Amino acid sequence: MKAKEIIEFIETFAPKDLAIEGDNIGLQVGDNLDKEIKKLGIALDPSLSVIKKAEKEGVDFLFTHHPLLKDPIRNFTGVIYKKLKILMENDIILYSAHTNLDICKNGLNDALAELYNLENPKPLYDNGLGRVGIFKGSFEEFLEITKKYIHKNPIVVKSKEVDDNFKLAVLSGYGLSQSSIKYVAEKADVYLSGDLTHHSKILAEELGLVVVDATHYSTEVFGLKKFKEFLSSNLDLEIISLDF
Amino acid sequence: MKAKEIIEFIETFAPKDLAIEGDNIGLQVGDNLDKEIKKLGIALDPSLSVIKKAEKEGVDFLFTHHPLLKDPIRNFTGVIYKKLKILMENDIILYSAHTNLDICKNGLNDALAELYNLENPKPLYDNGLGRVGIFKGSFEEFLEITKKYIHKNPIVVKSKEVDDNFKLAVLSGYGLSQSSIKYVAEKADVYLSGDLTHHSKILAEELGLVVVDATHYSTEVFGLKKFKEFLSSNLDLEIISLDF
Amino acid sequence: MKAKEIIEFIETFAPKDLAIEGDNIGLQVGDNLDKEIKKLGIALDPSLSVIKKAEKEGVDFLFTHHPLLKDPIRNFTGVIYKKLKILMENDIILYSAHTNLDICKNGLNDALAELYNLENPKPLYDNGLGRVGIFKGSFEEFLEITKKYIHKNPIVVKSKEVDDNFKLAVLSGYGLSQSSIKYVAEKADVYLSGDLTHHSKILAEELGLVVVDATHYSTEVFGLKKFKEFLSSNLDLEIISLDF
Amino acid sequence: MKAKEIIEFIETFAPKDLAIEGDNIGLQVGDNLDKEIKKLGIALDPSLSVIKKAEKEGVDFLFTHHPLLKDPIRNFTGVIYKKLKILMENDIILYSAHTNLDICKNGLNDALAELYNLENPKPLYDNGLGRVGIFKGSFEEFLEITKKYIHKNPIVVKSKEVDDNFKLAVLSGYGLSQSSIKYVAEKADVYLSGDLTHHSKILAEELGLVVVDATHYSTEVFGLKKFKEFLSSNLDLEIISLDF
Amino acid sequence: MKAKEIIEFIETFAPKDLAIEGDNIGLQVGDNLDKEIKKLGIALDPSLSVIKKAEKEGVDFLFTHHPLLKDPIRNFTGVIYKKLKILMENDIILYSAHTNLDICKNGLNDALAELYNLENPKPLYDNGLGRVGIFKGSFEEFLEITKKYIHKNPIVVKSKEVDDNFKLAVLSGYGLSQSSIKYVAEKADVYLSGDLTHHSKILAEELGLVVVDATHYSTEVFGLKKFKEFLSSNLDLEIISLDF
Amino acid sequence: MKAKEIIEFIETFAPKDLAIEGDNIGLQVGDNLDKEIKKLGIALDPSLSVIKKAEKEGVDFLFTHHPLLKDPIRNFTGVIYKKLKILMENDIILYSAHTNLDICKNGLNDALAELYNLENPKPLYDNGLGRVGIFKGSFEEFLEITKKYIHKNPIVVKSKEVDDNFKLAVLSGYGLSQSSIKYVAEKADVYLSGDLTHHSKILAEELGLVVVDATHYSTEVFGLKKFKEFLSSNLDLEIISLDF
Repeated sequence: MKAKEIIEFIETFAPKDLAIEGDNIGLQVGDNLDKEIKKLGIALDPSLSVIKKAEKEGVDFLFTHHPLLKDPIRNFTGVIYKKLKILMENDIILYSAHTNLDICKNGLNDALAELYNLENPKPLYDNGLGRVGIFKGSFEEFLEITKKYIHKNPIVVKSKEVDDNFKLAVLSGYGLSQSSIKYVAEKADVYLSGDLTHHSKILAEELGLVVVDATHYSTEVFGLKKFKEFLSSNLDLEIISLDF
Repeated sequence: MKAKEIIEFIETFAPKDLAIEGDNIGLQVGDNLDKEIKKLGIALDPSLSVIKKAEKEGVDFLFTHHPLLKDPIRNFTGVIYKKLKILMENDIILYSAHTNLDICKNGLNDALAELYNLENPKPLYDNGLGRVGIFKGSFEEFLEITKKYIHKNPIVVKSKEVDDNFKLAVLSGYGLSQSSIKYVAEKADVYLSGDLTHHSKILAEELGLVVVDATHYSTEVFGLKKFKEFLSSNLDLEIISLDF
Repeated sequence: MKAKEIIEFIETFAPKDLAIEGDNIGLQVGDNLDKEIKKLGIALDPSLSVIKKAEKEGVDFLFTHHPLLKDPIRNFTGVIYKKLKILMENDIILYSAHTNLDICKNGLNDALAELYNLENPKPLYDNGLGRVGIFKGSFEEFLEITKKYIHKNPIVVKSKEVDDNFKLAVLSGYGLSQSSIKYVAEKADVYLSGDLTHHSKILAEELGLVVVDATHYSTEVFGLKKFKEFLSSNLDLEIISLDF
Repeated sequence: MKAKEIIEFIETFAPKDLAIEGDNIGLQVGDNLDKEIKKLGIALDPSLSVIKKAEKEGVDFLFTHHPLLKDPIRNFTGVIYKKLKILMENDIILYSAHTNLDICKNGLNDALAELYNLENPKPLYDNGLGRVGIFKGSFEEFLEITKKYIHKNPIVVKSKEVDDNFKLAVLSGYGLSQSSIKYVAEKADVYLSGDLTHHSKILAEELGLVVVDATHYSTEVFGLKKFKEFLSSNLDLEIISLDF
Repeated sequence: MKAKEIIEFIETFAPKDLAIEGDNIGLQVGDNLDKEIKKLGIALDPSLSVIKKAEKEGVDFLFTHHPLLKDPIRNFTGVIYKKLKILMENDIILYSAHTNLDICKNGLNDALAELYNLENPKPLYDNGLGRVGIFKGSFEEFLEITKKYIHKNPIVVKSKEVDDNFKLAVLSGYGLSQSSIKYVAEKADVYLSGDLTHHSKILAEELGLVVVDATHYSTEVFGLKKFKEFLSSNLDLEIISLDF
Repeated sequence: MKAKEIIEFIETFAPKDLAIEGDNIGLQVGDNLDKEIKKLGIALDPSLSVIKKAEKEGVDFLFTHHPLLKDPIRNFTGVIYKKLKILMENDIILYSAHTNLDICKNGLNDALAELYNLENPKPLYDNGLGRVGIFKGSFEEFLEITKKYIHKNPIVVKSKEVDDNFKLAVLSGYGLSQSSIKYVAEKADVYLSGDLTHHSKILAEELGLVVVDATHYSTEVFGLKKFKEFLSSNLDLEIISLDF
């Protein structure tokens, strides 16, 4: 399989114009997309560890959820230097599907919507992120589900009592900034995401929004793992995981 | 019946303050507002054709939905020369009611809402455009109405199954732009508008918003026809459609 | 009770970061928060009257809902001079909790929501302001409550008939601007707030949104009285109202 | 002789790209450039008076220094309706050379310099406007050369004692701006231009710049006449002034 | 005499509209422009120290060169609280002439350009600040003038030889920022101003501009001193200085 | 010789804070600055050719005048990928002094001022770039000094005839863009720089400035050669040239 083969498959599943404004998705590093690919590695972050592990395990196509750089640079030293050296020396391709993999059909968010069997889900945000629907069940049933498949000990901000069949909002990753709490407060009863700060915790309690912090890692990995199966089940490649 | 009176009647049906920020509504071309109006001509667009047919039919007050120019200019050459030429040579007044007609009670958007008999309809966008409510029927009957009343073969992106009594958003004109689509996907099961783009279609299929494109023309001309009947009913003068 | 204790007590109830962007909340005028406080006066507005009255009453901590200044200055002349001269000459502390008091749990907006016993209420705006939920009753029952507890002769714009159990939006203060109304029109059947312009009236009529103008004063002062009681029930302090 | 060739010729004398930023130079109103021209009028501005006179005289190419519209418009009524009316019914072409004609070799600004017999003259402003140099002579011969050839009675601000052989900056048209004074005060002893607000006057005195206000009309038409003579001489077809 | 006349006098020498863009000139803290004035004070800076001294000396009109605030504020605490409390308890008026006093004839910049008898002294910057002219002498003479009148031990940055009869630029106050140094370097050989940052020194050595740091206090208080006398020689007023 | 010592040397000569706003100077690609340097290579440009010759001729420190990237990037493919690879497999350090090397004492502009022996030469622009001064000589003398040392067959725009002892302006590199041409024409009789656009030609002609285009290669390489010898004189290690 050529590099371009894989990239085409991915991009058909997670088209690039799904990506929110400014998101650095697609080819991060690479000079030849005709190159044949023996091993594909999959990670959350293109960290220095992941890059080294990739080269050690002989990965020649490195796919990561996060991009190598959010903000552009024009000077190459420190960590970024090291990351680039390895990738280029070993001719490893780094390719990224960030928000487009979150937003796409059956993507990271839909995976959470599907997990909780959300009735009539809709996107949560103006930019396509997150899903929101009714959870046909009790709050504790929802809690169990979170504990069983997402993250075993989630911090809960019980801001209000929660009736059966409540509106569940889910966002894979970092979804618990203040602006996001305030926004989702209009649209839901419970908000399942990751990275609750004290300020945001107070805010949630003030507006009556029930937050469950399953952390950014766990919600991402859950979707990413199913993307691995999808990758595995549809491609001949040896595919391994480096972050999970 | 003077021109200013006709203007006052229309401005009473659709007040100018209803217009979205920026819209160029009102007196487009014209100097003598006391001038007695003999034949009123109504068209969707003040194209070079319409402005010629106005000259041919002795139209001396020309109403359009679309304004003459979106963006100002300070040089007069090309088509716009020709347009202003035919208009000032024959002292034909040109007047437009644009998004104010899209937004007012029983305007172009209400026209659509009324046609599908939307249960508890409400404005779709923050600026007052579009309507959204429950369609008390099958997706099928919605299709039937659309075909029967608006456009005979709409392109349809059946992004997922549509259960009976679905939420239908409607927008007359060019409503199928990427920004629109993601926003409407939060609020509706089915979106009826015109002018689907490739990028727009993909967002829709991915987000699960079923989209129905019946062109900017067909969706606008429906409400515009009702507007003509409305003018003919309340105003004693001949009114021709130059455009439908 | 020291100044800084009262402030802590107020800020624990109405956390500052709740405030909307740009809001001038907190300490308005003061130098020694360690000082001792005998008499706390509470007002809507830090008007010249309120400040004049404050001093003659021996109020040494003056709380207001509105900040002393929305827009900053670098010159001290006329009215603002006269206000500061008093506050300073008498070392009277001036401190506001504005939209943070509008937004917090059991704040000015939650008060109204509870007055009307809204069913499953949620915030109205992206920034925490307003509450919206179902009013389990008839429109008439709803007006009688408005008349009894808020303002005896509210102006009503009956743009549409209102069925029982309608969706009711409430916004304490100045919530009846053209942009506000366009927005709430998407989300409510009836909008209860204060201060209607003629354009806002017409716009509400075109969109189908029934507006009840109960004045900005009446909708704010209802909640402040609740806040005053709460303060009285919690502080061993003399608290008087300068404004109501 | 055709329109384009007249234009081709004028752009020869004054290249369009010489013009300052955002200055509206070139074709103002015109349909067709293969139109054989008969009479060519010129004037400073395309006022209504100039434009009626141009039609009256059967002028079919109207050259103006000042362009028709500075800032652009998308509505056509009032004075601009009238102007655009006359030019289009009588197929009259309107062309402008504004700052390019102020700037080019032997432009209106060189004209003031050439006439004033200046020592080693150079551009006065960053954008190519004005000329500055030494006047071999006295103040008095200078006032005289002005009264006789420019404006028979100028207003003099005698900020400073002026000595023979001085720095004389000249600027054709409006150039007594409060900031044009501040700047020209660095770079000359005497400023010669047009239209002195009492503010500009007081400033120039305060800084020691000697200003001589010969109005905008006088100093602009001086150059224009030469351009007129430069025009009639080098081309066959007849050429009148409509403004001087 | 009365406050509003003192102010009318100061604005007779120094128009407020002479001051550069955005400068906070005029009344700083004042309510009663018809207050009879007994004891005028002049200071460079309205520090808390000066303001205390004004109340202790019984000053009832405080004139400073620098404004009380450059940036507008809407809260009042700490230092500004203190300055205001004293200025308002004692009803002391604070008025300021800033760059208007720097720019006027015989202002703070002309003061320097006369100490050094500069020949043909012109404005330095585009905003009217500063004076530049040929110094009819030797660098040595220049520097001895500087040490006697302005400031005794000025830091000199001299990277090359100043000839005789050179371009001297003077700026009262702070004129030794980087970008100004780059700019005076195209226009003078020597540059007398205040406050040299290290980065600025380096820049001056590199570009060949000879810089004399005379402190900002000294280069200002020189011309302030001509003022205090000019003011004393024209008013029946007790006039004392609180900063010199 | 450690890399940091080499760097600290260059920066002593041409300090970093000398560079114009936004100029990407300093370390460009490099991990280890303690690295020992056996062979320094210098070039005008970090072109792909140059980076290859550096690897070929065993260069372990590459100094360039021009930076590797002016505009930031966050994707690594194509040319930039190739440049980066060679520098990072081979651990070659890329470093640059750009406008700081044009602006520093005895930098690239001074070198030209040196070569033409300009009388009391000063910075041309506000940013520190360029040099202007009296050329105590004849024009044909100037031409010969130019043909001999800079570039053999200059392209010359003789717009006006030149007196001996004229003002000469030099700018190492790209300096013949229309905006520059207008500025310089205020300040100089002849302007010597590189890369003359046809639109810049006419502008100079019409403005009456003499322009001598000796390409940007030659004008920069002249002072680059002097800088190279300077390094040699003061430093061990072999210093080769890669562009000249």
